[PDB]
Amino acid sequence: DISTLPRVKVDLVKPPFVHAHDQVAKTGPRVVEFTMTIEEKKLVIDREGTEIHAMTFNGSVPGPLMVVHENDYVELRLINPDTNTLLHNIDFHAATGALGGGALTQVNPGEETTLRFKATKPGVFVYHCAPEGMVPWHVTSGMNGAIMVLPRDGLKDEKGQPLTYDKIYYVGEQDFYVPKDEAGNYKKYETPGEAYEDAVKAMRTLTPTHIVFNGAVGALTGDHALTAAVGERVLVVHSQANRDTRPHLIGGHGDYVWATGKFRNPPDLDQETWLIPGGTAGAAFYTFRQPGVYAYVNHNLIEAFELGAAGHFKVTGEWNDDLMTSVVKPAS
Amino acid sequence: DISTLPRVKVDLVKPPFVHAHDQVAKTGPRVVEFTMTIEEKKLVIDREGTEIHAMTFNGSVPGPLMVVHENDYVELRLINPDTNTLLHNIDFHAATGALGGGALTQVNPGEETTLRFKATKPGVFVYHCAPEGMVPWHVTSGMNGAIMVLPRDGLKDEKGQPLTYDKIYYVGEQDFYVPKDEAGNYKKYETPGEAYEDAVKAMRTLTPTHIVFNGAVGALTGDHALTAAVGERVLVVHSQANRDTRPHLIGGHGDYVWATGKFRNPPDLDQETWLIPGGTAGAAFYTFRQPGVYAYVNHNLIEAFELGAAGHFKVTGEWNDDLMTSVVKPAS
Amino acid sequence: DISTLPRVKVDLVKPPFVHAHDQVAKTGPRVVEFTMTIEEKKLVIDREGTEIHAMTFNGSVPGPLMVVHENDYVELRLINPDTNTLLHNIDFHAATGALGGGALTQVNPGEETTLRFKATKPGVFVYHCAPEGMVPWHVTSGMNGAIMVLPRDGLKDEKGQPLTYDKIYYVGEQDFYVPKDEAGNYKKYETPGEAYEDAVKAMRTLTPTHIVFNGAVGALTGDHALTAAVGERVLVVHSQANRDTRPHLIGGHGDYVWATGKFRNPPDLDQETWLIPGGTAGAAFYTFRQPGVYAYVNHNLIEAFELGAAGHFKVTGEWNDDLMTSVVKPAS
Ligand SMILES: O=N[O-]
Ligand SMILES: O=N[O-]
Ligand SMILES: O=N[O-]
Ligand SMILES: O=N[O-]
Ligand SMILES: O=N[O-]
Ligand SMILES: O=N[O-]
Ligand SMILES: O=N[O-]
Ligand SMILES: O=N[O-]
Ligand SMILES: O=N[O-]
Ligand SMILES: O=N[O-]
Ligand SMILES: O=N[O-]
Ligand SMILES: O=N[O-]
Ligand SMILES: O=N[O-]
Ligand SMILES: O=N[O-]
Ligand SMILES: O=N[O-]
Ligand SMILES: O=N[O-]
Ligand SMILES: O=N[O-]
Ligand SMILES: O=N[O-]
Ligand SMILES: [Cu+2]
Ligand SMILES: [Cu+2]
Ligand SMILES: [Cu+2]
Ligand SMILES: [Cu+2]
Ligand SMILES: [Cu+2]
Ligand SMILES: [Cu+2]
Repeated sequence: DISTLPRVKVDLVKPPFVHAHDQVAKTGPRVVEFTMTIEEKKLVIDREGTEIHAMTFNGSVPGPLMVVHENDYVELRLINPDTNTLLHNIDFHAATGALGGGALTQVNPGEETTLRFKATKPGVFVYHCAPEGMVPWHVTSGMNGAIMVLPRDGLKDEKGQPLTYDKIYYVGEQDFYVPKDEAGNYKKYETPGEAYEDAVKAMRTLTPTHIVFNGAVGALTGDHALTAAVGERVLVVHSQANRDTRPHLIGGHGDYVWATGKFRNPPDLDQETWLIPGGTAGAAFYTFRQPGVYAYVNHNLIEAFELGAAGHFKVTGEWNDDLMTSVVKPAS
Repeated sequence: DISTLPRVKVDLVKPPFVHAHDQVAKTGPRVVEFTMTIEEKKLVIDREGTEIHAMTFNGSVPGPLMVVHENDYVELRLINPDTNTLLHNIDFHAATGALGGGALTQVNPGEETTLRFKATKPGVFVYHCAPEGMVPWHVTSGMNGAIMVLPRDGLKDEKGQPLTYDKIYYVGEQDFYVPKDEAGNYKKYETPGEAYEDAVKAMRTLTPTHIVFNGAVGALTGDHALTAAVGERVLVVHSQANRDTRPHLIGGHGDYVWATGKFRNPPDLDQETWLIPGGTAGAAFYTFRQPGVYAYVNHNLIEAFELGAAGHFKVTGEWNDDLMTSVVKPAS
Repeated sequence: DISTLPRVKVDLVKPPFVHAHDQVAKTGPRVVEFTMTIEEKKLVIDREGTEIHAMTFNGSVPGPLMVVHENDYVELRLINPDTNTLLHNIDFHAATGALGGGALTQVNPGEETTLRFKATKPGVFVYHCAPEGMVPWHVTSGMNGAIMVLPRDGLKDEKGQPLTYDKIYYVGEQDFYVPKDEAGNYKKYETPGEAYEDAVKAMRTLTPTHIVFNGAVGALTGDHALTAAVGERVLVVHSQANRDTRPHLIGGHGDYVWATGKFRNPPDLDQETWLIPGGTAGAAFYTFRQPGVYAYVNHNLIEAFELGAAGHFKVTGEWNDDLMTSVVKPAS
């Protein structure tokens, strides 16, 4: 009887940060209550000032990471305020039935709904909007995020021993398809209905104009670089709701990687790069061994360095000359 | 001595259905006899009426699924009737030697041939036509299918326990490259020789115009939706002879997935989405837990919903409100 | 104390050949000394005579395969002669810290540097140039190779039993983005600075003009086909520094495949085709069972047969009619 279970309300945080949770479950199964408010908003996505009409869960691209344990119930109140213009819904890849919830969550502006589902499978999973007939438009306008369903006893390595992260980050990677005129400049539009056919045309090229982390070129750099210290264990959850990606930590590795995100499987060890298929979340665990700047990229390096799919870590601590050193510095 | 082995003749069926077979082998090794007749034919591939000249095994895109057991011999009579115009052959990825059989099976119109090979490795595998100098044209004109080589003791899970499917379906996914003029409309052609250079040009864009299941937009929908019942165990074999895909069951999972199709490996568990590389067949096993409509898609959602890579399941049975429920239906 | 370790100097060879080494380490950990000299040079990459300005390690595309054992130190002297025009560096995906070495190895023309790193993880790994702000241009101009870090006790199968190769080859796969004018012909350029914006434009299409093995269409064919004999065990290391590939041996298999290249993981068995993500090296082990010609391809068959990603093996020995035979040769 679900009404006999504890309820716990989660207050979500903006990516790449993750709401507080416990890796090993400290209670029995719970109904974990989340609320998200859909926001259609203008977003500047590149250094040139390109502005799109984004479609967001909770004001961010990606939407926030939700965290529960296996066999918890996820109860989401989804709000579509009347200041939005479009119908929206939500599909959880973690859920079973009704198109992941999408068939049960269609909300016009001015409406809300509450969905509950049992998180029966452990892993990281995509969630995304999926309105019938408009699915890729919403997804590729930023309307996607992820949920992590932890095993009740936390993560385990390939031998069944615990893996405990000290920090966790959520990198959502977004492919945008900003319509281009025949000279190659972006078009912007006066209403969503006026934009729809050229959005479809742009999407049908299968060639993103932008591929970004955390909603914009450079979002995970500078004052918003990811951080760690030498010796810290970091889990990086990475999602891509629509298109393949190949994450890579420049100067590091994925020590343990669930490339397709499902924790009942043993992780892949010692990865340089891994393939997260479109429509999937993956997770990589790494223990930092060197300080300095790292780049975290999609290792299609055109996608990374020309289209935007690159962020930074700033890592503090002691340099290990045994692992790496300049024997003779660059010189004539 | 192969002549001392039983022979069994298989009568193939049209995808997505699969000819009758036994998961666990009920006999010793056999020579399993198949016949396929090549058919070049016009096919309408989309709702707009776009018509291509398809190149088929047995009249369908994809060609039919062949099913044998490990260490059976596959003996294929391949017929190229004189009503066709082109040379064709067949390459089995399941086979060893002679370019998978392609070097031994070149048939002009009016010819036939019989190839035998030993199915030494268990898995699902692509087969496709591959005429020297014309390989991607034939493949991307629909001339590909798959073969399943079951272990003699049937499928097993990651722990070595049996997995027994109640139903099996074969989804062949086809990328087409219909030539476009500079305004973007399709060109159609008066002979295959007149079409060849612009087919090559279209292919070299690496951008399909259409990506379809079972040969056309919407083929696996409506009266031709896939079906199941709650509690049934379903294996979905999925092939892509030329280009990566990322299957996903909307509202479900791959409970056990051989993403690259080879049954000696343990399956991946609990997948949301999986990557089947171009040139591969994969297989996913799922036990349905909820009734209703599901979409089965390539989770590049542009490829699915704009280019055609989407089908449906219609599932009968009882709804489980513990797994999912609408707590508060959409309302103001 | 690293100065107490043996030093061994390796003399590299041109791909697809691999410098001599021992699978099982015959000594304790060593400092393995390599020297590479950067060469910017014109290269003809296709049958039409298309000429690019390649950026190479040691004069080849790909750069040579380096081979060490786990817990050896790699000490690379990297030389940028004053006959080159650009700044270069090197990033080893095998290494930890300083962007894989790139932050420590920036050499102007007329400079050299020596980097040392500890090869702490076994596998095959990409290395590539990565000058800040110019990364994909250098990589997609050919400035990438691979390093193999063998386990000290050599390779093992999924059950922990030895796998010993008789031959090894290194196939580097290169995506080139030769700029095209609006009629589709290649542009060539008078200086690298004059080429840079249109290189970026070409790259941003995400559509290679050429995808080649060993630096050119047809490089691994004819007198330069790969060779083997029936019964020989062959390891094929395959890298792609920038873009996904899907290798396939036509007429064979990957008997044991590390698709993402990391030897602590059990290999995948019996693969037809496997996905090597951009930014990764993979390795496939096969024992030849039939003589004749094989094609080794990227199984996007457009990429293989139209864009260049195809090579050949020529295999000597006895034909096995039990594995495959023509029962009835093509005839009316
Ligand atoms: O609790 N069974 O999903
Ligand atoms: O933080 N416990 O390993
Ligand atoms: O928004 N960070 O640069
Ligand atoms: O190419 N990735 O969907
Ligand atoms: O080494 N990362 O491009
Ligand atoms: O989902 N396996 O990483
Ligand atoms: O029966 N040996 O392939
Ligand atoms: O249908 N036997 O599990
Ligand atoms: O052909 N089924 O819609
Ligand atoms: O992008 N798949 O071949
Ligand atoms: O949840 N499938 O788009
Ligand atoms: O082929 N392994 O799924
Ligand atoms: O030797 N420790 O990397
Ligand atoms: O060559 N030893 O298996
Ligand atoms: O360079 N071999 O054809
Ligand atoms: O599509 N591969 O980067
Ligand atoms: O069978 N290889 O195209
Ligand atoms: O890296 N595992 O092949
Ligand atoms: Cu929406
Ligand atoms: Cu989805
Ligand atoms: Cu054909
Ligand atoms: Cu093939
Ligand atoms: Cu360089
Ligand atoms: Cu790199």
